[PDB]
Amino acid sequence: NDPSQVKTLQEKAGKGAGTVVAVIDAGFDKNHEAWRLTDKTKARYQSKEDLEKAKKEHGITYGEWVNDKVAYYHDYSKDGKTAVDQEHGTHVSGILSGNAPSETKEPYRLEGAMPEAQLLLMRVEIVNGLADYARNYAQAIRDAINLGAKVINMSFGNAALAYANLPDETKKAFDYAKSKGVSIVTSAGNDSSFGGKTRLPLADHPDYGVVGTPAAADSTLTVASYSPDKQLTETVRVKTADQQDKEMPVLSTNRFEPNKAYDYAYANRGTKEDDFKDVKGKIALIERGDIDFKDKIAKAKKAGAVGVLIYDNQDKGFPIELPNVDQMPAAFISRKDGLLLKDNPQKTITFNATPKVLPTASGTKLSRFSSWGLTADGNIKPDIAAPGQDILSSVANNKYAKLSGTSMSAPLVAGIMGLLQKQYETQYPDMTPSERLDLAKKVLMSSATALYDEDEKAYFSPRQQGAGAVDAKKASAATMYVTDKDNTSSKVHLNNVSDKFEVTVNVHNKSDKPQELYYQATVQTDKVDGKHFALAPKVLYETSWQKITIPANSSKQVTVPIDASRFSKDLLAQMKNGYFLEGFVRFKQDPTKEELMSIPYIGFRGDFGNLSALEKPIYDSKDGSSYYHEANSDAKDQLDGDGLQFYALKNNFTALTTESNPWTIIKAVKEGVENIEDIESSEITETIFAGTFAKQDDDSHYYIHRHANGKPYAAISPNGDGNRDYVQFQGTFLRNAKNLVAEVLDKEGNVVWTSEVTEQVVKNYNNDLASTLGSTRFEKTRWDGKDKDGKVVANGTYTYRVRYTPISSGAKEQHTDFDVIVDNTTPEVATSATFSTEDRRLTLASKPKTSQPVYRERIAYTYMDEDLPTTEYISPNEDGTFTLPEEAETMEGATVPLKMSDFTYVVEDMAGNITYTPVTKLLEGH
Amino acid sequence: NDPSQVKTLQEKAGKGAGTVVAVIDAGFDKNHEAWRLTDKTKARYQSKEDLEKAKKEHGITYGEWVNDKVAYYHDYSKDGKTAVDQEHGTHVSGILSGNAPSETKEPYRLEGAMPEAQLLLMRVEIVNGLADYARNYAQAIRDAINLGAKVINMSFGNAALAYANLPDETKKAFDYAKSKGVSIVTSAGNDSSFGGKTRLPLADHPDYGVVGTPAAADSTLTVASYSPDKQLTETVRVKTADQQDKEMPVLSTNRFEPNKAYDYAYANRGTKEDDFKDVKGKIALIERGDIDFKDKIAKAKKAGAVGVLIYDNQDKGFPIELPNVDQMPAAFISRKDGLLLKDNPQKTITFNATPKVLPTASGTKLSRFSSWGLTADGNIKPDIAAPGQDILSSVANNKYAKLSGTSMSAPLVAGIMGLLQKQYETQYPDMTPSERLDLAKKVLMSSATALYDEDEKAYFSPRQQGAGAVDAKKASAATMYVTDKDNTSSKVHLNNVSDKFEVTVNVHNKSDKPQELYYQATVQTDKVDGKHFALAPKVLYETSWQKITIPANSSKQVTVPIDASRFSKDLLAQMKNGYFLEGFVRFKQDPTKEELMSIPYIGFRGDFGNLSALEKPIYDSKDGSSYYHEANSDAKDQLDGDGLQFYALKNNFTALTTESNPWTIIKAVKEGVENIEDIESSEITETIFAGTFAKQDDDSHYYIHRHANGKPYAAISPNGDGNRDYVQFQGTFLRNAKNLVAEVLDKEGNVVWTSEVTEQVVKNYNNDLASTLGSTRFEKTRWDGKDKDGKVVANGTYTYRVRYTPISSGAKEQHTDFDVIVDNTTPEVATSATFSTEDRRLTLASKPKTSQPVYRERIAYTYMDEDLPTTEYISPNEDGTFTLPEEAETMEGATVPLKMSDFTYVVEDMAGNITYTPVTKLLEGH
Ligand SMILES: [Ca+2]
Ligand SMILES: [Ca+2]
Repeated sequence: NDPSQVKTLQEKAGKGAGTVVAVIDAGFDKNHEAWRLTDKTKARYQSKEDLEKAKKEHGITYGEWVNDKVAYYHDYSKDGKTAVDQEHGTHVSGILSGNAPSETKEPYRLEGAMPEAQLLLMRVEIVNGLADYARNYAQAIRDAINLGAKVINMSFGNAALAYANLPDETKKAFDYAKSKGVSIVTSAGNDSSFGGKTRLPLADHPDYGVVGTPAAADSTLTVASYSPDKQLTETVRVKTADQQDKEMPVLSTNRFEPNKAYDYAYANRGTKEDDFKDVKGKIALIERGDIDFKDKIAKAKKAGAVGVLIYDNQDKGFPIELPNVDQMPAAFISRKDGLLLKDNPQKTITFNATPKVLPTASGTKLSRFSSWGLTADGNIKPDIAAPGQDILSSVANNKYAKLSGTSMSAPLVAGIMGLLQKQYETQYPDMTPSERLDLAKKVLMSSATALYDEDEKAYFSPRQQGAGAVDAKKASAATMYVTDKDNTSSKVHLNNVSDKFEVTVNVHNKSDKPQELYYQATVQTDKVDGKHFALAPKVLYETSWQKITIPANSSKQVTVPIDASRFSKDLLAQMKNGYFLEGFVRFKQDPTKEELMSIPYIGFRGDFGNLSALEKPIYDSKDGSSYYHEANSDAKDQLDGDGLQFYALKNNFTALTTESNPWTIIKAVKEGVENIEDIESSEITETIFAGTFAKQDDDSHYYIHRHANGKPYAAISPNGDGNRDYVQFQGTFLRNAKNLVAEVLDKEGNVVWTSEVTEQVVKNYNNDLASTLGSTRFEKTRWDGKDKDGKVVANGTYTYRVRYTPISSGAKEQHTDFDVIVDNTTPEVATSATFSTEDRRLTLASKPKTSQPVYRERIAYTYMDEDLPTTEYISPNEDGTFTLPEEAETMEGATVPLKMSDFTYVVEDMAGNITYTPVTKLLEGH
Repeated sequence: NDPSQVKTLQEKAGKGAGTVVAVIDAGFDKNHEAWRLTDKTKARYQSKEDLEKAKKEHGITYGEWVNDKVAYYHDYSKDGKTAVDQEHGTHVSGILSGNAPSETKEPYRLEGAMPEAQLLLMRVEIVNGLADYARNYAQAIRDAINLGAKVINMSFGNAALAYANLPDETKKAFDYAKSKGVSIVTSAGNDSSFGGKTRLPLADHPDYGVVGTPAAADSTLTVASYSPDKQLTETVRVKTADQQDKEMPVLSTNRFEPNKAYDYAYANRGTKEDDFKDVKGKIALIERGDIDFKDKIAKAKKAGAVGVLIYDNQDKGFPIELPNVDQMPAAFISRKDGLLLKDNPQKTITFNATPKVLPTASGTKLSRFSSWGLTADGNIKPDIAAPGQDILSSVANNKYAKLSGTSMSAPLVAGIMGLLQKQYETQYPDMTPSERLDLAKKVLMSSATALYDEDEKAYFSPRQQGAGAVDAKKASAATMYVTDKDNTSSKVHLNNVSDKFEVTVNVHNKSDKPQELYYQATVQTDKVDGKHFALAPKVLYETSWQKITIPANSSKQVTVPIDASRFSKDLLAQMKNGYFLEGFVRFKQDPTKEELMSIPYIGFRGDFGNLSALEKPIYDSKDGSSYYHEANSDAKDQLDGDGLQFYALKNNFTALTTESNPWTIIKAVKEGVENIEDIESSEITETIFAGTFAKQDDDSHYYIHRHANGKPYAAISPNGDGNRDYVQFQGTFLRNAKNLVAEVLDKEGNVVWTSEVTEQVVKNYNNDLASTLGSTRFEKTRWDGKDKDGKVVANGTYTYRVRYTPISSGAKEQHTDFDVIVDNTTPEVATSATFSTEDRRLTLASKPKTSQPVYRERIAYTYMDEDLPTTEYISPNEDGTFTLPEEAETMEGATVPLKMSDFTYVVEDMAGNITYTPVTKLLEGH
């Protein structure tokens, strides 16, 4: 079980004896290691003393020690009250103790290729700001270096750091690590597509990679994990009708009885009752689907119980780790096999205690949601891929299956590069540590082999696999390597390209003899599924092999012309705003032999820098829906606001917000009332969307109102009463942006106001409280209807303009305009009315006169129901009169008499201008 | 225009000169009344002096003289701030003045058939309780009598008095008027069917009459209003194709210019532009429907129409008073006339100046929603019917069209009887005022002609028209009359009856000659439309005419056998809980001549007294719906409670209520924080329905949960924490009841607790804030889980029984049972847990162990989003662990870090037993 083939490298450079490896994480509780045994004490840090002395010569104070292997374990971001289990048995169990064996099924460790090296475990977590988490991290790596690690494995715990802007103490640490030839290695990420695992990016928005690691943290290598076409797995033997044994892969939760002969009974999907017809003593065989695992396992235990065998309902699916439901032993198996047992004559099986490396149902596979990413300048983010168990966990959370068993992929590559760099210390004695680190990185990427997606008959995108799957055997034997034209990077980025472009790479031959090679370039784009990217590769073509010879101790450039014009029409119909044209320039000794070297390249057929950064306003949605917001069918322009209880996860789209303030609160303020919190009325101040209005006869909903031209009726009355006084920008950003600023322009076109600027905008790549919500409200963009250093603007129509710039180099500034009406005209309403006691009808002396059309004209009254205030509203009759009830009924059956003094006439216009008048006032003499 | 034919009675008894007519009402502002004139000041009261003298002799210190007509006026309920105009113009415009002429199309007014009588106007209104209202009313009639009334018209303004229990004072007042031969007449009401004009009564609940006037009133006569087959009306004329003039009825709002030819154009229903294309300068002819009148008119005016003619979409509809929209002339016409105009080649019309008596489109008609009513003992409520303009108003309110122009019907009858009683002063010299009144009532009702409903080929139900339509001519000329078997009443009620029964009535011959007549009985029931009563009659059959001779000056009993067994099968299929068998015993001097006398009778084929008084609990609705509540298709079990803001008109059905109290408040109370609306949490105490629960992963709705037996999962944890501590009865009563009481029985059938009694229950005859809600919450029935001695009852299952008794005589007590489990077992939960800083999961050591099944098992935390606390909940993963986030994001894109001290483990079972433990507590070094 050696996928990356490190054997030859170890034979050549060793296994890390006398070396030190640093591992920085949020925690190491899940040791994975059997609390990692020990070794063969033959080099450095052989005792507390050994540590202390060095640790003191280097000016280090907080150093610890845990035994051999783990020669260090200081805890940064310490203060915060920690209580693992029993605290190592209460003070290390009276000093000297602590251990936990077992490492079954796990093929790789926290060293991969350097198992005989000591570890420096530095725990670092976010406690009191990223800025301080960053400084700890920087110190955490400077100490590793001063402690002599040469190899550092970094993980940022529970992410949420995507696009974070940390202090320069961080980048400073990285530069220093680079200067000393120390490698910093991190993981590429398993949830890297815009929208998250529960969604797919839209085909017209190709900028969908989400980089989890902050730019400042430029690690030596970012590595993606993948599942090889074969893996070390537990198994279960079965006898087929033809009378023969068939050993199959299985993932089990809870342990079965080693070597038995369990009987098994099919139960469909366990969604019905007759499904577990028996199961009496039979293991429940169930197909995945319709309902969740927890239930399948529970229903199985109800009946016969014993154990269960759930089989995937997807062909090339990853093995799923079942939940532990009442110690119930549950194992997961591929679909193929599942369908095999469902027909096997002898419904009997045996669980082998011998893990065996067998083919995988998935075959060579990278999760469709993993690694996707581009750097600010156009380079693909991931550098290389490495093997991992890659199992989908059904218990990471209750929202989606989280990819698991990938944490050991980056460390594997780290170990391999440490050994290769070591190999170079003897192979190229004159090189400095930095130079050896650079060479090792270039060779590792060049020699890495491009993974193939059999399922799509295409290579996995370099945006996912980087330069390819690490191959230690090739790296160690490598006497040549390929870089881009600049001779600095091991990846090529072309930025914007037309249908015809050239890819030029440089082959560096370090051997004393010329080398003959064959080269080709593969060309591919993205696969689309309707209006969404499928997150799968789409091969276009590959060039036919060309021969070239590189003279001894020299380098030669290779240029491969590419022409994908014949695919333009079809591809544009699927991805109208452009698409990627990417691939690999591959080299071989002979076209029939295996890939010797490969370097990835990527171009964008369009103008990537200028792709739209903001999702259009929901007002513009012909459907009423948006990427993160579902519309209400059977409700044209319904667009409720925050309501009485806001849900951060709802209404996440581009729009303008404003506030609704009921006349009751407005009046309470104009009077005195300090409290207002317990006023005898049921309405509250609410945040709503501009352009939306409640119905005359409220129905608890707000609706978008539009002008004859289709634009939303946005209007404010900046008169300080809090009712629709301002508009504020809320946006769903599809791409990162900078310098977001709002400005207001009058009819002429003059800028009368400019907001403060929001330096950085982070795209809304998900809609989750733990990472980022689907939209963001920008308070600095709020416009209260006033001009630059001045007063309220004059009534009229204005242009509320939101400006923002994509971060891509040279990107043009983008903007979205909203027409906003300003109007502070108080409504003119009747000064008198008459009331018919026989008719209970109030007749106003005249209709309301407002500058903006009438929004609502009602008669309000409030009555108590069990100390619970309730404000009722009366709409006008067809002739403009209002009928006033003589009473209101309580839910308990009590009659509440109503008098003229209980009623208040309220008129509100579209801009929120409002006037309220006691009906007694209208009736009195004049 | 004398539909009641009062001509012959007047030219034999006069027109009320020298008499006094009293009118008690809530107002008179609408009272047109041709006041001022009297053309013979030789009335009972000449000048203020004669009046002031009269009231001085009867201890009346209040009241004032006005006009030679209206010799007395007074407001028995001043104080409370009630303003009219400007005091007639600052003290009756200089003291002693006035004028407000404006009456047309009306052949009737106050005083009725006694235009020469003086008036006594008593203004009474509900002001500070119905008790004060009652006294004020009793006093008003007392003053009326002493001032020499003889006739008293009573109007209770805007009721909401249905089934009100007024003081024994009011009754004494009536008994006094009765003893003085003073008749008190009142209207039968135009909205008398269960559920209101907006609904229809259900066919399986035949007790659907709603009596608006309090029982402790009992007028001399309760008058129903009806539209005759011809009415005085303004008209319009058109030239038909035969070249002749066609004059048709019209009801106009605002005014068209008389004798001026107007062109008109058809606009369909005016529900779509282009409809008004050829309308400019013409009258828009528009059909009723789809949109409201106001909009059809506004659209017409915008299109340049000079007025509109709206025609009915109903064939026998009442004319409709159109709304005044910007003074637009608007006239309403029948369907037939509208179709005639639409199809007329010469589209020119002229509005005539002189009104005219013309056939009505409705024909003889009683509103389908009017009069329905029975008294407690089973008598039909209405006594007689009288003509009115009966016009539907589209501006009375904004929910339904209100029948108008019925106010003069009762006063008309009052005047007729006043005259008949005067007539009896001469003939029948020794009778006493009391005996004259009783004879007048008998003759008036016997003489009344049973109205025929041509549309249904059946007589209108006696429950609507009483003894028939008043006919002063037959009344005045009558020398005979029929009464029930006794001589007490002029109405017959048989209570419960089988298919075969007989009706016996007494004919009284006051003549000196033998009288030969023919008689028969009509038999009818209710017309049904699917699941509802159509509020229309269903004729069954009429008996063959039989002969009888009544000797001079004597009485003779007449019996008519009724056999409707032939119809039971069908009728029972439509009205399964029984149906009425009613009709009239009619008398003629010749089967081919007109009706001379008729007396109504009514029986109920079934057991009326024991009809179900309470709608079954919503839990039992297969649909999820009830009479006043529509279920949610797609979720029959959804049953939300009051929520964040209760709606008096929603969720009105029979059920049990309880309360939900979040742990945050339970904790805040258990600790001691005064003022609960300050706590840093978003949830609040909510009223919900027992048997309902939120989902583990809250979706903002509550759902009914049921035991396997199908009963709602009603459970309480009587431990004083406010969370599901009690159950309270909420009922939608279909019939009035008395002595409502709740009791709880243990498994043994023993009563362990009894609630206070709720003496009277008024049926929920509507779902309207101004009259009655669709259900009533009975707080006295609240059970907090304690027994008769304040001791919390033991955990177990109990029967929450609600008992109540219909008001019908002999009715058995009915009851509804609800199974309620009581369980105060505190949940037992893990006391320790381990948290993985790596996986981010919190693993609990054990449990949860609860007595009742688990309701919700969650981890909560609250963060701020702009000084707005928001409590978030995390559900467990499929293996029982919980994943805890590191941060929460604000809507403004800010990061709110989360630490262990922020999380709380909360366990709640089905009875509301709950436990909450800080996650830090569970971690507390174990
Ligand atoms: Ca305002
Ligand atoms: Ca409780």
